[PDB]
Amino acid sequence: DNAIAMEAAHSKSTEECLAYFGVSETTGLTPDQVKRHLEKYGHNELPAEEGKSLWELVIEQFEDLLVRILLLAACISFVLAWFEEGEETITAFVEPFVILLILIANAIVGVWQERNAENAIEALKEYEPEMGKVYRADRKSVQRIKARDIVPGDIVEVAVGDKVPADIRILSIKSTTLRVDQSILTGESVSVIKHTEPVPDPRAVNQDKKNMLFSGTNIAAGKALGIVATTGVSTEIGKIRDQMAATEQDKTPLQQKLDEFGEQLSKVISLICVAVWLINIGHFNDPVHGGSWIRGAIYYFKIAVALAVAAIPAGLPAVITTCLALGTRRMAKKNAIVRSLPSVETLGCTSVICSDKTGTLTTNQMSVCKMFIIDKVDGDFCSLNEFSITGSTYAPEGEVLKNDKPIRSGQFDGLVELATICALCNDSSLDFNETKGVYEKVGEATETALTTLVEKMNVFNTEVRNLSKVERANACNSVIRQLMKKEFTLEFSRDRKSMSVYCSPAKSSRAAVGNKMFVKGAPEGVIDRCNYVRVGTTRVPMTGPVKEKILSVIKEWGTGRDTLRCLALATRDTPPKREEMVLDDSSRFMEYETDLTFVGVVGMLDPPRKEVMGSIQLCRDAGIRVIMITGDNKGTAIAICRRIGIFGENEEVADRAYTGREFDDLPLAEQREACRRACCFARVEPSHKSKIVEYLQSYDEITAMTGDGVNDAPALKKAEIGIAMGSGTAVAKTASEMVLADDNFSTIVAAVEEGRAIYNNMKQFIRYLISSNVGEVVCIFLTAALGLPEALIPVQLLWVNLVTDGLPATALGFNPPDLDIMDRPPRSPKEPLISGWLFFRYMAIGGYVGAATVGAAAWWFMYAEDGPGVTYHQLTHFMQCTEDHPHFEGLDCEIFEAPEPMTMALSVLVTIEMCNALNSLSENQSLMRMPPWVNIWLLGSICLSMSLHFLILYVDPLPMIFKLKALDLTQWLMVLKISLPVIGLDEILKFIARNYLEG
Ligand SMILES: C/C=C(/C)C(=O)O[C@H]1C(C)=C2[C@H]([C@@H]1OC(=O)CCCCCCC)[C@@](C)(OC(C)=O)C[C@H](OC(=O)CCC)[C@@]1(O)[C@H]2OC(=O)[C@@]1(C)O
Ligand code: NA
Repeated sequence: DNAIAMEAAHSKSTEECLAYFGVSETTGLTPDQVKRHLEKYGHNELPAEEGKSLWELVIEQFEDLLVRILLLAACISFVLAWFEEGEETITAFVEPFVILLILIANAIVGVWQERNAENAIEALKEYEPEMGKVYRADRKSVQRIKARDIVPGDIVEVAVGDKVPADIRILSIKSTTLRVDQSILTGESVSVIKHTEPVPDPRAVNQDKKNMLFSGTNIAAGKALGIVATTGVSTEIGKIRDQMAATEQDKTPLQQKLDEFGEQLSKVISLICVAVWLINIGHFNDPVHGGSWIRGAIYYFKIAVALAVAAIPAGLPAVITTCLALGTRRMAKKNAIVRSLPSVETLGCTSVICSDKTGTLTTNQMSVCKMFIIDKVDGDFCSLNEFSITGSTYAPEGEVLKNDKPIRSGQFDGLVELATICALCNDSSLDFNETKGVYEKVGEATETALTTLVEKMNVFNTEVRNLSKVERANACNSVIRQLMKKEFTLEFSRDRKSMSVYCSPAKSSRAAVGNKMFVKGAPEGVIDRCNYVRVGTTRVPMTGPVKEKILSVIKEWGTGRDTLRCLALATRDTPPKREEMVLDDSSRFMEYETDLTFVGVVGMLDPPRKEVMGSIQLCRDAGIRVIMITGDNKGTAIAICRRIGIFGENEEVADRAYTGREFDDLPLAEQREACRRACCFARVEPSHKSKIVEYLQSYDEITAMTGDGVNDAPALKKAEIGIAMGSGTAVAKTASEMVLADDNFSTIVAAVEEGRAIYNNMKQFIRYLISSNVGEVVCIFLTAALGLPEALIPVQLLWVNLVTDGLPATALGFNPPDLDIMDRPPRSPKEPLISGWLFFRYMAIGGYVGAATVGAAAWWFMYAEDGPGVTYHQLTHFMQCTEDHPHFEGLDCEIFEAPEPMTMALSVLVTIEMCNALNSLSENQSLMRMPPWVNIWLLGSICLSMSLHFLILYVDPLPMIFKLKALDLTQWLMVLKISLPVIGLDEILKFIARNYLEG
């Protein structure tokens, strides 16, 4: 290793650290070393975010392909609105202003999101304090400077309440003990004890670096001196920041398809422009003299703008946002806080969920269920006294049972010592809450279950029914505390997996014989140090058959259908002398906890959630793999998976469950192979959550991942759906896409089902709005191919694509979900929205729509009483009316600009899209099977859309702008004559889809 700054500062001794930087602990760094170390390693801060300027942000709103076409069409419309002959400019610059206003309003929204968006990398800067206390050679006393000026090798001073400015190797602990709140890294807020002795492993995890102060953590209690190892992005919190900055998050499948849509849509538009130019090649055979090339050119640029406006679903991005935000409020009531709108689709395509066990799959409400001591040992004969405890709460309510029979715990000398261990070898307590009315825990959940246990046992038969409620919490515990005097506690450490307390009797003023040590820890580790076995009050040497009997029961309790976490309890009858014990060396604690005497074993249960059982079953029906990540041993982790439904009760899982150690010993090839079949990970290393995601993403799995600490932030950001707990850190939240407000696993599944039901409705109105843009383009191409006057103008099309079609599309987001949502495998991300026979249907609808609108306008020019007796051959040559009058003699040439034919065309387009919205209630189901009144919102929206159509037909300022006129009752019949059968057309195509394609 040859990167930068102090490498394995935790494995180096305090002398090797001071000699590395060449800095004295009493004086500190010289002002020359401050300049030198600041120039080499830089300042102690996370790098600033890229100040995306407002101008750069506005330009980003005009980088999409479709908004470029509208901008270009806005320019042509702006030019055409200038170079024109007339005096009516109240309806000239209207069209370009609307296109611009939509573009401006569109750019406004994009900025409104970026101003209100906050990345998780900037949330990490919440854990870096402003000031820091250092000792340098230019002064005597301690001086507080800005934390960004602290350099590696500095002699820093921290105390309780301070926030650790940098990664600090502890030199000297001035106070009695040092407790640090490393809650921002992991999830446990339990303060850990630090020391000054080196940790012999260079590649030890942060949990074992018991001589380090991590940048961002809080000093819980004490005061210490230390030397700065790393600063900036080299800290443990800074190494996480670099992993998050380097993580790239892809666009959602819908976003990738929309970007794909604009690509091909842009190609088709130009191709249509080519085709229109190819149809009117015959103008080359027309004489140069005669005709208006100035008027022939405006016509081609006029239909160009109309072609662009007819193609772009300008209302679609608003309906998606409306549908998403309304669905997000809906998920909020189901405890699913969705932080990113587009994630709702991604949540529906979820195929693999990786959830932590504790707090999510389980309730984190510990409770001691079973316990056993030694009944007697007579050579090879060996018997145990197994008991059972009732009450799943922390409340001291319940009794101890032996063979389903209530027993008095005070009648078993082994259970007396069992309770003494649990009450004294414990740093937690109880507290009866008067606001809530329940018994709450004070400390860890494991040690509190032991506190509840000694209250239920009551080995001394203390009068507890006479005491009050608040005094009932710590009744039997206090009785045991008055007996033995806790001298000191040997803290827990993962190396020996046990803790102990040194106790001396109360009445003992002039004595040195009588001390005891009470050890509590993991069964395998503690039993191996036991050379004796307590039986009631006596003691016998620990043999082989007896020791196997103990482990076998611990195996049955942890692997069986009980799924219990077992803790061995032992006592050191002859503890080492008080003076021969060094309390600063945590490496000699396992030494002090030797030559023990086995007492008994308690078995506690972390019960799974009452809804996890069936939620796992839905994922099986929905084709969603569930993976458990826990800290239980592999045997218990597998047993818990069998309990909640992940594993079958009797299926082979030798290749479907791995520990952190097992996973690392696998090569990268068998690692990626292990992730496609595993559903259980125990004792997971910190870097393994991201590795599991990458391997899952290599099989194109849409992966959800759970976390709550900054340690989980790189994995949350990398996963498609990062899922943070409402009780987690704010960094884990900002790094996640969804927050579980109740930390319940079942909320994940409920949000996936909701995410599926929203997209199925999203498919409809996406396919509905685009189907309208299809038929509109056909109408523009027909009126361009045939040489007809414009049937629809861009002003009208925008009203249709934003208002007239926007209300039904939004109502299509409220379509009732199917009954087999979670009975189908997850949707393929590559699955296109329109293809195959559905492609042909909208191909036929669009051809029909484009003909119906072009025909309705041409119908008024010809076969209408209100209209002229114009024929087909002159309607196509209408631009020659003003010049070649004898060829088209009859009426005014201004009649080819009448509003009546455009209104007929517009009213037809509106009526069809109202009918076509009903056809969008179901993809292939008929309206006879699924009636239109299935969606009341759709019917109401259609009523509103028509009422807004008559609005722009009568309210005098409006029909002048949109160039419309009120239709006669007869002309409205012709609208329905040509609009209504669009239902029969699509209904036939549905029948075909149901009887000759479903196989
Ligand atoms: C809106 C107007 C139409 C003309 C258009 O340009 O859309 C096309 C195109 C972009 C696709 C097509 C359209 O293609 C045509 O309709 C062929 C036009 C030829 C007519 C000339 C004959 C004289 C969609 C619209 O066709 C119809 C038939 O439904 C379907 C689908 O669209 C979707 O699934 C929507 C995805 C947001 C897309 O194939 C899509 O391209 C792919 O990327 C997808 C996946 O988008
Ligand atoms: Na993420």
